[PDB]
Amino acid sequence: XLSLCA
Repeated sequence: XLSLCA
């Protein structure tokens, strides 16, 4: 996500 979906 915002962190992994980087």
